[PDB]
Amino acid sequence: MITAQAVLYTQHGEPKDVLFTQSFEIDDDNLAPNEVIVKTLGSPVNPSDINQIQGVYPSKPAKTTGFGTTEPAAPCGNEGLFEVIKVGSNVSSLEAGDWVIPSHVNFGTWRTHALGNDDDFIKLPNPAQSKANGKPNGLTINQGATISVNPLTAYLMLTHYVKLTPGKDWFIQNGGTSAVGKYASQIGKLLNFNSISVIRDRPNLDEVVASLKELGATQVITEDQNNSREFGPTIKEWIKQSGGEAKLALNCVGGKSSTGIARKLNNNGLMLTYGGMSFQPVTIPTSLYIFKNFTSAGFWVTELLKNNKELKTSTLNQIIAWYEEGKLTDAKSIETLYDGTKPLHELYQDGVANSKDGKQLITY
Amino acid sequence: MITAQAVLYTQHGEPKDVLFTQSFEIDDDNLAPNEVIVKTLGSPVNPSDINQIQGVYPSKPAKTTGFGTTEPAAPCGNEGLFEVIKVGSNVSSLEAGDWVIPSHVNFGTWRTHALGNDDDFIKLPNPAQSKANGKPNGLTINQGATISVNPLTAYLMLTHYVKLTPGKDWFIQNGGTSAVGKYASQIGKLLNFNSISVIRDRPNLDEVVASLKELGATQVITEDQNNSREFGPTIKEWIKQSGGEAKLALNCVGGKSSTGIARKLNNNGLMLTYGGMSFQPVTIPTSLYIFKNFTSAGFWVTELLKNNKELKTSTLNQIIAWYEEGKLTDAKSIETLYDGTKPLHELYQDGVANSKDGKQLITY
Repeated sequence: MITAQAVLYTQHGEPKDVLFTQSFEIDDDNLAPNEVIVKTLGSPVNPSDINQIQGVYPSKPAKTTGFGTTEPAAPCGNEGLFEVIKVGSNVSSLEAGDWVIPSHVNFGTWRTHALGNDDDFIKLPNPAQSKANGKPNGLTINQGATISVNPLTAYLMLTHYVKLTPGKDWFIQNGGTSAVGKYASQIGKLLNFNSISVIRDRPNLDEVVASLKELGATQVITEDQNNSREFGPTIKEWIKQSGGEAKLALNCVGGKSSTGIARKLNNNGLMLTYGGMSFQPVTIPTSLYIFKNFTSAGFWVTELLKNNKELKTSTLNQIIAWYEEGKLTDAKSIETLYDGTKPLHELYQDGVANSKDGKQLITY
Repeated sequence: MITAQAVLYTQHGEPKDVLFTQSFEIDDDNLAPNEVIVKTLGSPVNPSDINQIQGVYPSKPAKTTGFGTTEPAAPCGNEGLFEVIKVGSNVSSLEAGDWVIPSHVNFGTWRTHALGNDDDFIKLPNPAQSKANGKPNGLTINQGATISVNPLTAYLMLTHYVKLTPGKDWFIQNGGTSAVGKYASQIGKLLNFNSISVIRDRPNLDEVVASLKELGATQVITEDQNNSREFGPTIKEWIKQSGGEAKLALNCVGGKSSTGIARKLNNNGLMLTYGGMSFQPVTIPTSLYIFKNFTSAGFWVTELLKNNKELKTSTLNQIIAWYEEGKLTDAKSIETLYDGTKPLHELYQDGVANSKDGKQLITY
C-alpha cells in the first residue's frame, strides 16, 4: 500500500481560500490487469489550473469521494510528469521506471501518486533511455512536466493552419516572452520561418531582445512600436526584403496589441487567438476584414487534439526529438520540492501567488 | 455623333471639392464590330462610390485621358442601369432597347452615355421582355440600377459560406434596417432561414419591428436588448424551440454591437463583417474564439465576384427573377432627374450630401 497526498477543494474559489491536502491510499498489491501506478515527478501551475479551481474554466475534473475525503472534492492540475512504479498483469506498453504524462485533461496532477489504466498515459523517454540510445540529451523533469501543452500549442499554430514558405514568409506574435512565444520563436528558427515578436517594454529591454533573437525571433519590437503607424514602412520593408509575406498572427493579448499585429499581415492573413489578457477583447479594424481578406479564428490545443491522437502523437514526437537533440529549450521554472515538511497544497498556493516571478513547478 | 457628359475628378478628395463634368463625343456611326453604345437610365450614390472618389477605397477606375481631358481623370460610380442604343456588326448578345448593367466594377456610371464592348455589360430583362415572358412584374429602373451591390451582398453572405438548415437554423445581423439588412431578411424568408435582426431603438419601434417581420425577420430586438444578457434568456429559448442553431452573424456595425451578436451564436459560429460604423473596430471576446470555435471573417462583394463570373451570373439571375416574381422589394430611392439645366456632377454632389435622407438615385 502506498500513502499518497493530493491537493483538493470542495468548493470553487481562489486557490488561497479553498485548497487543502488530503492523504489517500493506493493498493499496489491489488492492481487490475490493465492498471498502472505512477509517482509524480513534477507538475506546474498553469493559468487554466487556477481557472478550474476558481470555477471559471469550461472543462473541470468531476468531484468525488475517491480520495476518501469527508465531502465531495475535486483534484487540481492538468499537466505533469509521472514515473511508472508498477503495472498490472496485462500491461505491456509501460514498465516500471518509464516516464509518462496524462493522455487526457482533468487528470489531477497536483498530487504525489496516481492509479490509472495504461491508456490514461502517454510515454516519454526517460533520461536513462535517451542516454542509452545514444542521444546527446535526455529530457529534464521540467521539460517532461511541461511538454503537453505549450510546445505543442506553438508547433501546431505554426504548422497546422497556413503553410509558411521557408526563408521567406513571416508570422507575427504578441506575448513574445511567454512560454508559447519562446517556443514559437525556436520552432520558427528550426523550420526557417521569419518572425516578428511583439513584447511589452521593460527595464531590461535590450537583454530580452537579444535573448529572443537568440531563440529565433527575426525581429523584436515593443508594444509602443506595434502601436506606431509611422513604423509601418519599416515592417513592410523587412517583409519585402525576404520576398515573402506576413501570413499568420498569433494573439494572446487582445486589445490594441491584437489590432497592431493584425495590421501588419499581408492580404489573406490569418490570426489565431490562443490566450487573452484579462478582459481585453480581440479588436480588429473593419477595413482589414473587408479589404485585406483577413480572418480571425481561435486555437485551443485541447479541442484540436481531442479526436486526433495521430496529430498529437506526431507533434509530441517532434518536440521530444528536438529536446533529445538539444535543439529546443524550455524557460526555467522556479522549482519547489515537496519533502513533507510543508503541506503540499501550500506549495501550490505559494506557486499560484508567485506566478509573476516565473513558471512554478512543484517537484517530488 | 453623340455628345455625352461624364462626372470626373483629376485628384482624389471629397466629392464636393473634386468633381466636375466633362462633355465628350461618341461616334455612333463608327462602331467596331463588338462595340455597343448605351445611354444611362439611372445610377445610385453608394458609400463605396464616395470612398472611391475620396481615395480610401482600394478598387478604383484608372485615371485616363479617355474623356478628352487635359490631365488624366477618373470616372465615378460603380453600378447603374443603361439602355442599349446601338450595337456593332458582330454583336449578337445585345440589341437596341435592351437593359444592361456593367459586367465589372470601375466602369464609371455617373454619366449620360458610354461606349464599350458587348462583354462590358450584363443583360437584364426590360419590362417589355418580362411581360412577354409571362412574369407578373418587370423590374423598375431603381431595381435594375441598384441590383449589383446590395442584393448580391445579402444573398452571397447567406448562401456562400455556411450552410444553414432550412426551417431550423438561424443567422443574426445588426444594421437590421439597412438596405442590405432588409434584403437579408427577405432572402432569409425565401430560403426558410430563421433570423434575428438587431436594430437601433427608435420612436416608431413597433411599426419598424412589424415591417421587418413582414419582410422576413423572425425576431427583431434592439441594440439595448442585444447588450442585456438579462434579455439573453429570451434569445436562447427562441433557438432552442426551433430545433436549430445560430450559425452565422452578419456585422456592419462593429464595436459593442458586433460583440453582442457574436455572443448569440452557437459553437462553431461564423461572423462576416461587410461594413462598419466609423472607427469602431470589430470587437470579439477572447473566449468565443478559444472555447466556442468562433471565426470572424470579412465580406466584400467586389473582391468575391472578381474572377467569378458564374457565381455573379447565377446570383444576379436569382435576384432578377425574384423581382419579376414579386418576391423581393427594394427600399425606395430619392430620384433626381438630369435634364441638362444643372451640371451633372452637381446632382451627384447633392446626392452625396443628402445620402442620410435615403438612397439617392440620379435618373435620366
